[PDB]
Amino acid sequence: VVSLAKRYTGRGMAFLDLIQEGNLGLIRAVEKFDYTKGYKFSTYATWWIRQAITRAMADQARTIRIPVHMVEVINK
DNA sequence: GAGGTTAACCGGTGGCAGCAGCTGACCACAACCGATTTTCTGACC
Repeated sequence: VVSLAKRYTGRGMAFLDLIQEGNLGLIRAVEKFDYTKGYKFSTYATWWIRQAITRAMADQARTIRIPVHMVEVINK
């Protein structure tokens, strides 16, 4: 999750917030994982980690909070 | 060589403002009348 989180430098927060959001995503994925998938755990959890990091970046991006749909159209 | 993955796109919810129709509060006014009260006039003769 450190190697996954390293691709989000310079976007609002420092690295540590991304690291801890990746830990949160790891907790959510390891709750939401099944052993009869026959899937690699990291390849499973990458979507969850990236989702958590991106939504926390959306939440804590700016001084004034902006809703995620306007964040999306700002990105667009 | 599609397997697995991936940003974005594409259904599918609950929140909210409108909003037109429905009260009743509340005023506009409008006369309108009602005691009061002067006070002038009006016959008694």
